[PDB]
Amino acid sequence: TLNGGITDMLTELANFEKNVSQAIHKYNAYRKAASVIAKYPHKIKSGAEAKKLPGVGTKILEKIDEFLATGKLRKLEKIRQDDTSSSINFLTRVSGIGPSAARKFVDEGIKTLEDLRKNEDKLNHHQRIGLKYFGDFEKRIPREEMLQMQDIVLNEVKKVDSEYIATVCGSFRRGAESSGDMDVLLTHPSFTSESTKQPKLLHQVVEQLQKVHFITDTLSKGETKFMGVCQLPSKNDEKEYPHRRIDIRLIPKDQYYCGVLYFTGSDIFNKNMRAHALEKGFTINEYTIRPLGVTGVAGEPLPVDSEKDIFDYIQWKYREPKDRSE
DNA sequence: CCGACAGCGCATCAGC
DNA sequence: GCTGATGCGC
DNA sequence: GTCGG
Ligand SMILES: Cc1cn([C@H]2C[C@H](O)[C@@H](COP(=O)(O)OP(=O)(O)[C@@](F)(Cl)P(=O)(O)O)O2)c(=O)[nH]c1=O
Ligand SMILES: [Mg+2]
Ligand code: NA
Ligand code: NA
Ligand code: NA
Repeated sequence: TLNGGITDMLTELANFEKNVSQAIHKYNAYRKAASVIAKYPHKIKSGAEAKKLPGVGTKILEKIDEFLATGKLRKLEKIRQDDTSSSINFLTRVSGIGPSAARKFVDEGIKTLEDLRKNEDKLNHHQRIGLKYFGDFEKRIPREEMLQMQDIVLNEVKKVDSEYIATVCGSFRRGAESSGDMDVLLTHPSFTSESTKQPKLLHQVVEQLQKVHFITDTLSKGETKFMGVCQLPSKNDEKEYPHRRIDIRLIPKDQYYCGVLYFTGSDIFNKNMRAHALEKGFTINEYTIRPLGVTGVAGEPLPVDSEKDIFDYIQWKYREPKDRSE
């Protein structure tokens, strides 16, 4: 974090535009600028120097000049004093409350943690569980706990059916020393792009993890994506571990490499890589890479035998997961 | 100048 | 109930 | 908010 003050400023601007202004493109522009500045290997000395990077334009360069000269940004100092903006920003920190619900609650006089606590009947199920674990979901997960969680998930999945493969993705797979949640990619030979020979493939795993009291709550659940809450077991007289977010994604087994590329991220890396694919005339999702015809219509899926094959198609040198943390 | 900005699963609601 | 739009979060 | 054409 040679440039942590600047990237913090840009992230706070991004959050303002997303949560308060509901200007999703300004939000993505600011996160793109923070990302490229975060990886720039020199302490930025001027907005001019920063404007040389792709994604920093005239407006952000001027903000950086103000921040360098004074250590702050008047625009943000004013946002911080504004009650409505501060209230809306805070409410979106609850899982399942986004910009729209945050403004609806604030318009109703529901502005603080206790207001939510006293109006639990105005929350949907996701939001209710988000509020329940508000503190826990602020806490990062040390990699050592991620390794215990992996061992549980892998062993419990193996007990349901030895032909499942579970892969922990997200920031853990990129080598991070701490993660915000646990992302699990799941495959089974019964579920391919050709057929689903077995029902309840995801449910079976979730059920086993609930049985052993690892999964404690559900945020949403369908046939291929589970989002919920889990907890490591603690020892006698030991304080309990925080509850943790867990996402499980069941992907057709023959589409594993597109799925593991997607679920490894980062999100910004995925955005960069998918944008580059579009420029090269391909489209990449978590299932396939397909060519784009002269009309923009996605073609037929291309053969994929490794993560590197996806990079080769779009003429990118291969990047290890540890180098995808944008 | 200005069109595009990655891609999608699940929850919820509205219109029928 | 279906279908399509919107919210939210990977 | 930024950028390619
Ligand atoms: C949020 C998001 C995620 N993804 C992919 C890429 C992420 O790496 C993967 C997991 O989503 P997370 O939000 O858990 O991201 P993460 O990289 O694991 C993380 F670093 Cl933000 P954390 O460790 O906090 O979960 O889903 C996207 O493609 N687009 C997205 O908008
Ligand atoms: Mg994650
Ligand atoms: Na630039
Ligand atoms: Na939220
Ligand atoms: Na996640």
